[PDB]
Amino acid sequence: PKKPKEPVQVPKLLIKGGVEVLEVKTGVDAITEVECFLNPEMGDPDENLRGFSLKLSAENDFSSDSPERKMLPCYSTARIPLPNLNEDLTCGNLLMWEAVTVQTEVIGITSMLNLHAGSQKVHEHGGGKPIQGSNFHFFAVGGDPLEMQGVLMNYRTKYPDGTITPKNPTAQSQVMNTDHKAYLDKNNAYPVECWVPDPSRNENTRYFGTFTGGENVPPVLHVTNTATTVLLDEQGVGPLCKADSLYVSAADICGLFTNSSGTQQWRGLARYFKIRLRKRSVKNPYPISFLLSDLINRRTQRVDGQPMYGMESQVEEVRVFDGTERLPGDPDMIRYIDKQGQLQTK
Amino acid sequence: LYVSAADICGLFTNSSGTQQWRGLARYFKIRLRKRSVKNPYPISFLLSDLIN
Repeated sequence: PKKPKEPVQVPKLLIKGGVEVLEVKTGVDAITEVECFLNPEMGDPDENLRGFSLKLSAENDFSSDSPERKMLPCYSTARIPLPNLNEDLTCGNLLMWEAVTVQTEVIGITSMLNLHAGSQKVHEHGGGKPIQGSNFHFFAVGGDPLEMQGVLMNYRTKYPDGTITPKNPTAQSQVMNTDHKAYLDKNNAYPVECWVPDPSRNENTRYFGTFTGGENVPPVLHVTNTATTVLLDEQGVGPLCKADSLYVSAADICGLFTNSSGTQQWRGLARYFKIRLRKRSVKNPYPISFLLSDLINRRTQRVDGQPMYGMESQVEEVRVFDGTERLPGDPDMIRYIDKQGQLQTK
Repeated sequence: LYVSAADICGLFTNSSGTQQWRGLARYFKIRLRKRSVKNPYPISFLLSDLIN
């Protein structure tokens, strides 16, 4: 009996399991894979009807429009801790966790086929109406929280107080405005109709999203566990994790669902992720005089002196003697440095 | 150096029968010395705390 052909080398599994697996001492070329889902927070009108919105307000004033908090979709957010790379690099190099490859896939797509779920009757003796209308899908992977832009419409609407809205809207806020920024740090309070990602600031995340508005369009879903969405930039780095944290934020609205009396309401589903990780060799950016800067300022007493910084200074004149030279036939001269060279006026 | 101790040494008894607890002091003696180790936290981990 001849021996078989010798097999093909693959990367070696070392530990599978729960969340307590990340605490393993590995070598340098370690790679991990983290499978995680997020809940959709569509509003939850009671405890019994999880994952929906409440019945919609049909027509209010353009001025006295006052919704309630139980009927707004919101962005779902979460934070994954990571363990330290407590390592031994020379000349101030560090090691931080990079998130190379994402792969998203919507969970629960065939719940919408259930037509006998209390819809309004579509014709004489027919079945139930499926979910159709404006869909929305949005997810984001990065080492920093999703810094997002303020945009709303109809600024004269009075939000309820469970939500976080842009502060002090004007008529100018309905287009690109600067003074309506916020971070994303609180689940089920950031409404979908009031925030979009800021294209200016996020050097560290990657957001993907698409939108289709309509009275009645079919929601198209697409499920495949061989798709692979790449997260590299032009230079070759993904999201770095500055602090040991990994911020994943996502939100999904599938469409409009009609109840038994004929009221449209919203529908959300969950979302799956699979972030692959790796160790990058980065360098230190900040100066050496930083640790001490804070260490002294949390031990020495606070002094309420007579001030010496800013437009209320009481220093008259400062001089910096450095090096030597010949006698200047004028002692009342003034010498300084303009932008790069040594200049001297009268 | 965290030194902690607890001593309960029986039951003193009163005159009308009401018992109550009693304990006493505890001496200690420690013979310290100077032990070598290796640095557990290099300044990298010391640096990451400020960002956090």
